[PDB]
Amino acid sequence: SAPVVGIIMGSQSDWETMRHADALLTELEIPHETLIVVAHRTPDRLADYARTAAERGLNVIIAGAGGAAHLPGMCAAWTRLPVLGVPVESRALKGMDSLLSIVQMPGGVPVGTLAIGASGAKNAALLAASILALFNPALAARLETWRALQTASVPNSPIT
Amino acid sequence: SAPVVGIIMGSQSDWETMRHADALLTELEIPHETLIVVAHRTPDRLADYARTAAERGLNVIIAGAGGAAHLPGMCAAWTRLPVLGVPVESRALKGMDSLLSIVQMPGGVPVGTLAIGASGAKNAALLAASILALFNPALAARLETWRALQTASVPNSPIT
Amino acid sequence: SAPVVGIIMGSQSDWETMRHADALLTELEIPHETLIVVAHRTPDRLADYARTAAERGLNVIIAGAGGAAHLPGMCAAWTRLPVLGVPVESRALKGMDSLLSIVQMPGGVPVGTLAIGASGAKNAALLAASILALFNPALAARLETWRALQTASVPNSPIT
Amino acid sequence: SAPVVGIIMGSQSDWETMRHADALLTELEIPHETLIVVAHRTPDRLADYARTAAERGLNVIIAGAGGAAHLPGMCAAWTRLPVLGVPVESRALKGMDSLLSIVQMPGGVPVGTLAIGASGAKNAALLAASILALFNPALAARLETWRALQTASVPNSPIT
Amino acid sequence: SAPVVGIIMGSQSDWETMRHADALLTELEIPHETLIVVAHRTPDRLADYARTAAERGLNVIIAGAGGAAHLPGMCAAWTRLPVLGVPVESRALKGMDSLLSIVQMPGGVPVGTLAIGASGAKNAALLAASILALFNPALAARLETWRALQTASVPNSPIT
Amino acid sequence: SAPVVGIIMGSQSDWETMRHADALLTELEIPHETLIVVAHRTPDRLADYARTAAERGLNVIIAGAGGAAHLPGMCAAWTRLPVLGVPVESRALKGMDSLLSIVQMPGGVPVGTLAIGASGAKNAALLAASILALFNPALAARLETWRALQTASVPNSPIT
Amino acid sequence: SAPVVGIIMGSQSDWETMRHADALLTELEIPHETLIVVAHRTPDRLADYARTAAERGLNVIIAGAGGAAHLPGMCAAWTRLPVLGVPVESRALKGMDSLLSIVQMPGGVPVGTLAIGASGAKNAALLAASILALFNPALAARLETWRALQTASVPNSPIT
Amino acid sequence: SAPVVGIIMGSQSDWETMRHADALLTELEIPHETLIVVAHRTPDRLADYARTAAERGLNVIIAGAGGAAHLPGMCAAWTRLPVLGVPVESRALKGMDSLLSIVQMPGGVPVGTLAIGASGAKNAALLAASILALFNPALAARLETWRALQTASVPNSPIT
Repeated sequence: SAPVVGIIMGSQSDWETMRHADALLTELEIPHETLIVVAHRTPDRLADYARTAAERGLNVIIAGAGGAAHLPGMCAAWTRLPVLGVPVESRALKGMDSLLSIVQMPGGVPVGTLAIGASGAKNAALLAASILALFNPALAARLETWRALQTASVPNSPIT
Repeated sequence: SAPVVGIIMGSQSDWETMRHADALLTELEIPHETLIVVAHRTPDRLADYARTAAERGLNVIIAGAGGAAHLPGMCAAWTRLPVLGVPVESRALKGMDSLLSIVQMPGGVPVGTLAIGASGAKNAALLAASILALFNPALAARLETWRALQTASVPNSPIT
Repeated sequence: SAPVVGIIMGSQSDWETMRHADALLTELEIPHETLIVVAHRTPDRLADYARTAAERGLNVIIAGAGGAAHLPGMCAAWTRLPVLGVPVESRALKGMDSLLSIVQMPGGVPVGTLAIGASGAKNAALLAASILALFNPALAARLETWRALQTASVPNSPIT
Repeated sequence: SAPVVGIIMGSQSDWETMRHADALLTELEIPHETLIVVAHRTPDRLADYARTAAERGLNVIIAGAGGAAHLPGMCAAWTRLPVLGVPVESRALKGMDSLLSIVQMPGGVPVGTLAIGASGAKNAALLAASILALFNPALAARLETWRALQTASVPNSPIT
Repeated sequence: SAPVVGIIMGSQSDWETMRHADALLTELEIPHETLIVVAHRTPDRLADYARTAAERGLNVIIAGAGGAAHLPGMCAAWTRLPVLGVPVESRALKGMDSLLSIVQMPGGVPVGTLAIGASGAKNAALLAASILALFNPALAARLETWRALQTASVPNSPIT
Repeated sequence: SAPVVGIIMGSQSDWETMRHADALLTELEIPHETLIVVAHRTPDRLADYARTAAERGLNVIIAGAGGAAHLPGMCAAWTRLPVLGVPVESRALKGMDSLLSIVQMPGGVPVGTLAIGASGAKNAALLAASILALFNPALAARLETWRALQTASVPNSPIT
Repeated sequence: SAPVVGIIMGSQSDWETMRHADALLTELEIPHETLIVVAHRTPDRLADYARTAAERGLNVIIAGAGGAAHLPGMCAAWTRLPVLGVPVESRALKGMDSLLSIVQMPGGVPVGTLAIGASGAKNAALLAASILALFNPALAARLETWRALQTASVPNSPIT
Repeated sequence: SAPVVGIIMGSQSDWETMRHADALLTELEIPHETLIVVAHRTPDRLADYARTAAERGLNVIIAGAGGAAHLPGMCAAWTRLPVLGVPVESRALKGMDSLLSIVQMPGGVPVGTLAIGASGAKNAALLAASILALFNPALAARLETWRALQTASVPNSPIT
């Protein structure tokens, strides 16, 4: 089935983080595509990917990158689709450079930013699902079930 | 008509920031409500607001707060709707506390976070618009126009 | 004997830190309970725990969490008991996100915050003990003995 | 009547911040004393103040200081009473130095730390009140009223 | 004569900073152009500007932006010319976001980064001059004079 | 052949980082020299190296250091050549001290600064190459080929 | 009489800060000289100043600078005298750049660093006085008096 | 021979860092003592140590501690001797809490602060030596020899 979410990332090394977004979309049965798009090495590829995303049937883009992380913001510059950004943890600055380079978008072009690292990747997929659930009743029911199960599955006390 | 976005904020002082979200939704003719909901001072108000949001017809919640900013995250805890978080600039730490307390959500409950301050409030409204545009064609066209005008209106050189 | 301190934490992974609070309360013979309460996954459980704490006979709540650490602050929103917060060390940001999301409570709802990590957990228990000692003479004597022994046990010079 | 909370601060300049603690204790009719005690300039005054606090009838000490802020921690070193620390906003580093030098106490000697600035001073007083309320029923009722009024007085919408 | 340095910036507000680069190039009689090019609002303008810079006779590009500052890096992505980046001071984070989003470029696409603010803009122009001086002897002599005057003009004592 | 780029560093421990600059210059067939120059232990050596660099035929200096990293800035004080600075990652502060001590040059004496660590060293060499390419056609062709190959070599999707 | 402390600073703007060192030395009747010496603009002046300081009869150098602050460290590189460093508050980063670039000296060449700003300038002068007092009995007595007056003059309560 | 420098530290775990100060003093034949003094556990021991240091013949105190590092500052409060502070690296915050709690002394009571960790400990000993060398000619000659050897021992190029 045709992808409705695009997961894009700046490097193979980003996959260790972005795979959590991929896994969650699959769990919720959301058709998606997963690609490498390098903002600084393939900027024309980025422009083409972002500007054709809507006509290709994508509804949400999840973009992950680290360091001077320009991929999510430049994607949002070229699409009117919602773009969600995942700061990938960097070696020296522990993803603080990733976080600030993604979340601090000047007014006019948004990127909905999630936590540094694997939690952020999981949550980008969940946020994408909650967006799609607004106009996809079957997915909305699956998501409600997922959230309810998460709540019900919490233990009462730690293993001491 | 009935609101489809809720803008909520933790204090009157936050309005100086969140008014930019309100103005943008109004510009795009997106029906919305603008309220004060305080995580720490009105926690039952918050629970009720978030848990009933979907049944009231809300599709997106935009939540702004500063300092130890818990309003967006606790809102997300009680709703399946997408929650967008605006870190309000705090006096001492300039919204770095706001930013980290909003963006660093554990996996399982997302908050799509925007920039510290007025830019973030404006972008939360634009991100909400891009979400709604996925299933509202008239709005999608108005958002296209908005983004086109933003792009086209940029001068070629500074006034010196 | 009935608990007079509640130790609550956001995850099993928090136990590695919060166990130091548990150990210290036991050492000083302070009856307590130890539970997992997840702010974002079980927000109604949190509300019920906090709002019934006083009537259940609890006098102090020690709450530990990491990342976007909302558990201590939201607990304090629902109880008039003193709430002590322990920032649990996070992977990327080394507990700085934990610290700011706990200590920077806006005026009106306090959380008495301790150091990041195991030291903070130990000190939360000690601070709880010093609070209870104000109206429990036997505990006050045990605590005085404990502090005096700590002082007397310091070596004069390092092992060189 | 005899003071049961001591508010101490490192300079006249700190009074701009610590006056918020003083005002809150007065509002709740908690007898207190408000003094200047300087860790670095009057260290013997500090030692004497802290070591005699309990025998003078003090139950809680609230201590505020900025920069390399040692006043709360050294106070805690000489008393078994709970010590609450208020990081005062410093000129250059905006109280981040104040915050880390107060909150990061080694295990064995706690300081319950509140937010940087006026919010922290107000919350230190409220935290002191919640501690005293555990064994003072009339005060507990006044604190209940205070918190109820704070909750109830929050408007539903901002003034625009 | 035809410009050999391009000064580009993300907004009219950035001109307050980038005017210092413009003034320095003018002082050294280096032909240049001064333009607004916005990474997020005019991304096609940016691509065209950078990709044609060399064929238009530009030798160095100086790019200034604030916040999630992507302009220098994306410029460097589309040109083989040296790109110098000026972090503009942002309101909340004082250009720390600007700095990290510019300097932390992944290996393969450089941006030579200067200090936050006016100093960085002036130094980007001086660095551009030092680059051009390598193959322009008249300019090299004017730059020698400029640096000599800067050194010689320093007073021996402050005015008190 | 005579060196046209000087790579200098503050310690043998810096070589682990600076070797990436050396490797890249060699790959692009740029003659260079590689030396240790310690700002604080051999300050006269530094002065002599920098002030004679131009007459010795050097065109660019790449300087790497960590901690209180003064080598690049003091080199630039004594030469009119472009100086590029590489912040070497430090143990405690992860190169943040290195970065700020290099990039924050006051106006009047520039250092073109690259990313913390190995990426910065690689990019300093690439930036040096792009500078030399402005007046060396054979190198300009080699660099264009290098950048084109880098772009062409990017995979389309991650190894999943 | 002949100066025994040198106060040096990187600009006229630094005088707003370093005047506090000058005032303190004057108060204690310590002969001193107050000069502008710029690490980056007058590096030969710096070398000459530091290398001849001891033979000129100087015993301590107090050096203040902001930003990438290299003046104290390079001074220490050329003298065996104790060098005390004052981080001047910078516009964007509030002297955090100043602080790290001064305090993080590699082993082998020390700079005794004081607080950011006016407090640091005053304390550098006091630290210089405490050094000189070790072998100057009249000064030691005046310093005793100074510290005694500082301690004694602290009021017991704030003016409200 | 009677000690003229006191090395004090807050814990046995600090010895791993402070041993570098001890080693350097011994190398330069400076008689010294090495002790554990815990600011928060043995505050009276601290007061007695500091206030009797001068009469005991100490000339310089080197104090190391981590976290909320109050030992150097409280030592300086009780002595007129120069106090040098070594920030010991902490687990979570990498010695940034140590650094700020030591260097940011308010005006009136100085601590000459060295780098975080082993470099700072070595440099505290060297700074102490340079202070003592002002009135001890034999030590001054040993120190000059030491600095000259350090300069002469620097290699010309890295091992490649």
